[PDB]
Amino acid sequence: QNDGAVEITSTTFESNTVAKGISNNLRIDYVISLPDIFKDIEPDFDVKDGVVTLTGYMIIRFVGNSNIRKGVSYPVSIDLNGKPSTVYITGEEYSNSSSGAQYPLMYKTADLPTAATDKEQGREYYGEIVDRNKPIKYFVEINLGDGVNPNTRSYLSNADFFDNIPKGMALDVNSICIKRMGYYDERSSDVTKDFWESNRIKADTKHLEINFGDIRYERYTVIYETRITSTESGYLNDAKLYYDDKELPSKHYSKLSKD
Repeated sequence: QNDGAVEITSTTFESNTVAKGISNNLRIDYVISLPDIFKDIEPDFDVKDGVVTLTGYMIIRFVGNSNIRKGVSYPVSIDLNGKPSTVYITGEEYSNSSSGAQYPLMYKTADLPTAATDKEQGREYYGEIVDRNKPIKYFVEINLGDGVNPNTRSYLSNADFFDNIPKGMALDVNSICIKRMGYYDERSSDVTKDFWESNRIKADTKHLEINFGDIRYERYTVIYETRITSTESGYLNDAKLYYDDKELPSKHYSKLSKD
């Protein structure tokens, strides 16, 4: 396949199988019709109902759809100055819920270095706050799964996050920042303005409450900042996700250094 300037040498997939929620890509070493089993298509550029107009190469990233069938091949055509050239990817299906719910549904971490403190049986880790006047940035990753396969995520009905901020700390309510990643989505997307505007965030200096509703295999991150108001021995931040008649805590202890 050669038009003149451009000689398409090869056309190869990352995996020659494709499945529901799984990252893949076409790679075209030198208009391209993708079928209805390819959601979330993205590398001039174009995406037009699964049709993509444009010694190097070109990677078109896609993700498999709900309507894939195990064993069935599906065409991707590659039309350059007429002369159309078709290759095939075979559908696959994994029983996703048959993987027993092992991945934690919430972590609460911080933008601090770690020190240890030896205890009667174990070391407690903690965030060392070196500078009392600079703020402490907490992150909270709700429904991560493994962090690459979105089928490792859950369905959480009536999800309602709730953090009591530690005594001697004060939440900057303006610092609150909710990122969202849908099942099919590629990157996080700042949905903070959407959540304030739809009456989901109730937050004073001592409290946080986000009402996510039905988390539908959706990874939410929650970044907020805090400031030291009063000296304490430590600062045990207590996050709590309430989902479908359950409660789940995450905890981040942090202490000031010797100064």
